[PDB]
Amino acid sequence: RFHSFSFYELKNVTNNFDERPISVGGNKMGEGFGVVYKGYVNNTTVAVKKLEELKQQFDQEIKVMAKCQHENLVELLGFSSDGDDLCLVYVYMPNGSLLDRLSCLDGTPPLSWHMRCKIAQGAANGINFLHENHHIHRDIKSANILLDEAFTAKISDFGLARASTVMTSRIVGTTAYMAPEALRGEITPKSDIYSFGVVLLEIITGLPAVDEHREPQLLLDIKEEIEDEEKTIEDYIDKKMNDADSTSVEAMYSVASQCLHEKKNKRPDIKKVQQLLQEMT
Ligand SMILES: CNC(=O)c1cnc(Nc2ccc3ncsc3c2)cc1N[C@H](CO)Cc1ccccc1
Repeated sequence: RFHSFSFYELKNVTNNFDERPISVGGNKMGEGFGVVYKGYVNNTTVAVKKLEELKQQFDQEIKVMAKCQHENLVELLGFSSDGDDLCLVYVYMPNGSLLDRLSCLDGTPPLSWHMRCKIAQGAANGINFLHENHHIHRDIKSANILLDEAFTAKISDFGLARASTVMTSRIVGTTAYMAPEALRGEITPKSDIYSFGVVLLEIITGLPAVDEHREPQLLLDIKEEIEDEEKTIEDYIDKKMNDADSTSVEAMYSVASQCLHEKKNKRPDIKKVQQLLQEMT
């Protein structure tokens, strides 16, 4: 299903894996462990990720991507087996990550509430496809929600994904986004819902999940500040938008709040998350 790319072709298309940043006219876009490069395969802009348990994540990415094709999931175009390093070739996402756009990285305009709602719905549609096809992402975060030309949400990074409550040694994921049970080693699609709840807070507030120079350092702690009636979600709403109405903001917050139940069985399933997000608009 995928194009097997030659290592010489990938070296050629990335200007010999030019490590200089894009900003400076280089090909390095980021750093997923390995470096992500901008490439041109004929007239097509691509993203080339040049990478023991790394070969496991490489195989898992191809395996999951072969089985999963959806409007709200990134597309793997091919890979490279021959040559010095393992490479993964993806479709270029012109608007990068939701994290980058929420942070207005490189002077991009803030996302409107209207775009944020479409992104929240799209990401939820992508998680629903994964859960319907018995996959647990395990690393749902704003950096893993990529954005195309129409700002369509595309879930990325399937290297840590697991088939679907089992427990494991070797706990993986991003702490600021992880459910309590996932931090304990449990493998459940219910952990993906918790991480999506944190993403919804990042969407409402424009705040990153973790900031060492902030009080509270962790975004999920704002839920407790709001719950303990110290503050309201209105005091946290991203100020970089002109179209956020109180009713739809509270509706998104109620969905995030439900996602963020510390008790995995009290959290809604992705299908309930989709329904509540569609009712919101
Ligand atoms: C302005 N546009 C971009 O910067 C951009 C364009 N296409 C991308 N494609 C793509 C699609 C699936 C995928 N799966 C794994 S890496 C990967 C890449 C990613 C992009 N940004 C991303 C986020 O900043 C770079 C990136 C940096 C560090 C780690 C991983 C990715």
